[PDB]
Amino acid sequence: SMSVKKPKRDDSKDLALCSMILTEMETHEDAWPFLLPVNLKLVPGYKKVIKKPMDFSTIREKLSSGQYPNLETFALDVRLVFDNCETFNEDDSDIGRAGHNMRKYFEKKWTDTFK
Ligand SMILES: CC(=O)Nc1ccc(C(=O)O)cc1
Repeated sequence: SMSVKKPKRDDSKDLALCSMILTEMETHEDAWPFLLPVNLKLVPGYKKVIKKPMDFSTIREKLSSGQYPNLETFALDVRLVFDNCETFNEDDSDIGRAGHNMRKYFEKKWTDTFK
C-alpha cells in the first residue's frame, strides 16, 4: 500500500531472457505451424472461430518494439498460440500434436528461466 513496498523481482534481464526463449521456440522443428499468422483468407472457419490469432512472428515483432509491458504479458501471448491451436485442431493431427509438444517445451523453459 501507500509508502509500503514489497521487495520485487530483478526484472532487468527479462527482455533478453524472453527473447532467448522465443528464439528456442522459433528453431524447434515442430514450430512450423506457428511461425507465421494463419492465412485468414485461405483457411476456412479460422477468422470466425479464433477471436485472437497469435503466432511466433507477431510475438517477435511485439517483443522487438516494446509492446510487452512485462514478462507475464509475453507468456500470455505464447500460451494464446497453443490455446488457439487446441481450439481449432484435433489432438491427433500433426498440428495438434505439434501444439501440445511446443506448449510442454515452452512451459519448461519458462519454469527453468524464471521460477
Ligand atoms: C496454427 C494452425 O492451426 N494452422 C492451421 C493451418 C491450416 C490448417 C488446415 O489447412 O487444415 C490447419 C491449421
